[PDB]
Amino acid sequence: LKSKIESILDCIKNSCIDTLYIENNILSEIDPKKNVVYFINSDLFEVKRINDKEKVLANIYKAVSSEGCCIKSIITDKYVRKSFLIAFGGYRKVE
RNA sequence: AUUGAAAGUUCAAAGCUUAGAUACCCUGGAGGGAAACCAGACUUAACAC
Repeated sequence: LKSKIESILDCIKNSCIDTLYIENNILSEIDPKKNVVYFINSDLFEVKRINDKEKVLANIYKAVSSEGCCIKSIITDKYVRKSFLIAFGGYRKVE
């Protein structure tokens, strides 16, 4: 599956269509400090077999919660932890 | 120094009378209130350890 996903991802990246319509001068490069856009990174595509969907969904909280006992066991110092989630877990209410 | 001299074409007189800018005549024909748009984003805090 990871191979199939990298296949489709690469296909559109270089092999497929081309820069044909990106050469049109209607696009507009983003301002770096006033804009935020997202894009796919081919490297970050972990795949694991499930065997149980409900428990997986319930463990996502262990993954993404600052006090979840999976990121606690993968990251310490807690600060980067907050940082990590704040940079990768959407908005959070820090004050 | 004459086929001359003298002699007001003058007077009275309403461009008036009758007479409908009227008759017939569709603001109508054609024309998409549409086009675009995620009911979504995210967990945090406390103390115990």
